[PDB]
Amino acid sequence: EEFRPEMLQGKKVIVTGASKGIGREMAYHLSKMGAHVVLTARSEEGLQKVVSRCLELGAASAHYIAGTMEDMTFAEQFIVKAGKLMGGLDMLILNHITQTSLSLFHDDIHSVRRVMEVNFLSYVVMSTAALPMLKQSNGSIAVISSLAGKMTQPMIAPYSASKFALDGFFSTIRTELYITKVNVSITLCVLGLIDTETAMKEISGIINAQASPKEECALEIIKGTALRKSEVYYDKSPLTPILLGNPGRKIMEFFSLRYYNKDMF
Amino acid sequence: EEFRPEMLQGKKVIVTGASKGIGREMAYHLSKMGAHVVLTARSEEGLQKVVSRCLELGAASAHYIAGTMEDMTFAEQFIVKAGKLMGGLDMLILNHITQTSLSLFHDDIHSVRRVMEVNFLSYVVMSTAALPMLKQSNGSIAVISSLAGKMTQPMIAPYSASKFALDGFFSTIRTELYITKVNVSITLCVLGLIDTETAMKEISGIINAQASPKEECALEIIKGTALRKSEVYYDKSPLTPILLGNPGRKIMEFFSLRYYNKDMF
Ligand SMILES: NC(=O)C1=CN([C@@H]2O[C@H](COP(=O)(O)OP(=O)(O)OC[C@H]3O[C@@H](n4cnc5c(N)ncnc54)[C@H](OP(=O)(O)O)[C@@H]3O)[C@@H](O)[C@H]2O)C=CC1
Ligand SMILES: NC(=O)C1=CN([C@@H]2O[C@H](COP(=O)(O)OP(=O)(O)OC[C@H]3O[C@@H](n4cnc5c(N)ncnc54)[C@H](OP(=O)(O)O)[C@@H]3O)[C@@H](O)[C@H]2O)C=CC1
Ligand SMILES: O=S1(=O)N=C(NC2CCCCC2)O[C@H]2CCCC[C@H]21
Ligand SMILES: O=S1(=O)N=C(NC2CCCCC2)O[C@H]2CCCC[C@H]21
Repeated sequence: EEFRPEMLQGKKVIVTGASKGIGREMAYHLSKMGAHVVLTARSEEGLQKVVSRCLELGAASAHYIAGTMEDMTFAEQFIVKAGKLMGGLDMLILNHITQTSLSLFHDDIHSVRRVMEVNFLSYVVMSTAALPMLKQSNGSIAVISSLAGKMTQPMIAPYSASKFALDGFFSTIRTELYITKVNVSITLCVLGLIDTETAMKEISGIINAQASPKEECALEIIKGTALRKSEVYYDKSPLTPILLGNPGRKIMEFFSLRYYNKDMF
Repeated sequence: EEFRPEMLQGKKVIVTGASKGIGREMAYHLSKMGAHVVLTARSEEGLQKVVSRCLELGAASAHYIAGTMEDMTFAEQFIVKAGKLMGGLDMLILNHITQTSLSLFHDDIHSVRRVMEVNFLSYVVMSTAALPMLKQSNGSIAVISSLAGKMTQPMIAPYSASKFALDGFFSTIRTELYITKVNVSITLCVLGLIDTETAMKEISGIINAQASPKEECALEIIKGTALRKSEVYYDKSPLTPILLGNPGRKIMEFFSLRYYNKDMF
């Protein structure tokens, strides 16, 4: 019940949004653990540098495939190719997001649509394409989310919408896999403010809050996903998982199954 | 304050998904109250029947515009036309959903995108198009959701993702409207199982649960929206709003505003 880095030695892992931030940090940890990694982002040069560092850090293998997660064809084909490169898949880390800026929502449809497409729809595309490989290996999916995917805050209406959608979709999948006795685990990672350049830049002169270090955040995601935890909370305050954990919802979800015809599962 | 039907006499109301189920019942209740209504759904014939009955029931005026909410152009233009018809807008009822059957997740991306566009994107398009008129009248928006938009249960992963996304988006809009002193209210109506023809048919052989009556459901939505409540819970069990209400998220959302720069609003 306690994490050991050997749990990832020789494992076949995908990390999306791996050129910088938490994604790049996750690729490094996995590499030090001796895992096989396939990395993605739009930046070829950014991916080349991470792959090269991963190989130095002890990765069993490291490859990159560049493209945009706004294209559902690329998202799906990326899974198929990553799977063929490693000869299977043990863990899928859905980490990427499209660019978001803090602003009161005002006449901004186009941004809600592109945000929903990248932040949510490509996550559905990739988890669907990856599932047969994860079923064979009794794999895991880490779904990266935020406090804004469990509560609301001003200035992030499109982003919050997409992260709430991930919770609604992925918690239904987790339960469906559990009740059908499919040994594939789903870890929703609820992250507080992290000290990546993107998050720090985006809140500059808008929000004044303490950030958590990106390195430790990355390790916690990997550990919680390896341990098959339903949810991982990572924030400075110890109150965050207590206040966002929603025990009422958990009680309702437990009793919910009693109403279904057992034959469906 | 208590709701009095006299509050809605002469008011200008839009109802979507008004050809059947709770939408139809809401059109009837508003008609009885003496409101002006503009109804929409795909069925021209279905809407013609509801409109005639609305007129017989005492509506100040009753009109319909048929079309599909998969088309964002129709969603927006409908709001503009409805506005022209009544000479303004006081209340916007966002009630439509796509056809939803219960199955363990197995849809392709085209099917999930369609659910996200109809159940979610069209609500964002319409609430955005209606905002100048609602700002002029100090109007209201009712966003129809379900228990599956506050917790998860098997066999409705896309539907649940779409309803969670509505909580995420609209709760952010509500807080933004509040902090900028805009007197436009937003009511998220979290509904339990309702005895509609569609819901009863879809659960046949799958779920055995107590349904609540459609005409009381309809009235409860109207009452809570007119009263400008942030959320309305409508279900047989009194444990439902207690267990789904999430006091912890409310505590966090309250404390969250203190991190922000006042000058941004
Ligand atoms: N940082 C924080 O404070 C917090 C972060 N999170 C979550 O952590 C995750 C990662 O966060 P973070 O590291 O800060 O963000 P970063 O901006 O640091 O990195 C995001 C990654 O996504 C990639 N990316 C951007 N646009 C696209 C696109 N269209 N297609 C494909 N890849 C894309 C970027 O690479 P490239 O530009 O080359 O494509 C980059 O590698 C997200 O899911 C976020 O919601 C949650 C809470 C707080
Ligand atoms: N009934 C229940 O148990 C529950 C219902 N709810 C919520 O209540 C609302 C309505 O419920 P209910 O009355 O049972 O459902 P119904 O199927 O009874 O009616 C839904 C309405 O949506 C219309 N519609 C369907 N597809 C489209 C489309 N593509 N574009 C435009 N309109 C469309 C339908 O008419 P047409 O075919 O003519 O277009 C119809 O008028 C939904 O938002 C649902 O989530 C929440 C919890 C439980
Ligand atoms: O911890 S969060 O809920 N998620 C995030 N997510 C970021 C949003 C901007 C781009 C990087 C990710 O940031 C925090 C600060 C802005 C408001 C929400 C909080
Ligand atoms: O009350 S709900 O959470 N929402 C709904 N929404 C309906 C889903 C089927 C078509 C009409 C709306 O139905 C209930 C029964 C099936 C599972 C979910 C619950």
